[PDB]
Amino acid sequence: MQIFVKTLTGKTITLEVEPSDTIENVKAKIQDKEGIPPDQQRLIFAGKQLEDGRTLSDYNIQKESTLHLVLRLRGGMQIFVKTLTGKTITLEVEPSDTIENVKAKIQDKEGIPPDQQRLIFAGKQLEDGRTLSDYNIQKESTLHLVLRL
Ligand SMILES: [Cl-]
Ligand SMILES: [Zn+2]
Ligand SMILES: [Zn+2]
Ligand SMILES: [Zn+2]
Ligand SMILES: [Zn+2]
Repeated sequence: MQIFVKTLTGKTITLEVEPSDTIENVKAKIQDKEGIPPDQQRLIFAGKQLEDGRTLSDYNIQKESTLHLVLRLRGGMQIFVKTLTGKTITLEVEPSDTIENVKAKIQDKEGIPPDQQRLIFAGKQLEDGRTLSDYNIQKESTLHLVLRL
């Protein structure tokens, strides 16, 4: 019995499996071939994220089925703030946070009063009271901090 895995490079690997092989077992096989650890794997079949403890047969995964591998990451929503002198601050934020909130977080880390902070995103200077969501600031976006002293 063989199934196919569409890997993270774009390629497709073949795995020799058995109907009762768990998803956990499949993740091990992938880690052997692609060298990515099971904790990092999310396996998608026919629109369904697959569960570690269940078997191929529980999911009716038949010969020649194609599993899609997706990278799995873990961490609170973060953004970066670059300084005049190239230090990068990492911040834990939420989509609803206002720029006011973000300035309070900068004061927390670096001790700069909010009223001395100017924050820029995609060349655009941000206004407090508007949220990160309004500006389309996503996880791992980068803000630039400028100071009115
Ligand atoms: Cl086997
Ligand atoms: Zn066996
Ligand atoms: Zn917040
Ligand atoms: Zn302000
Ligand atoms: Zn990322």
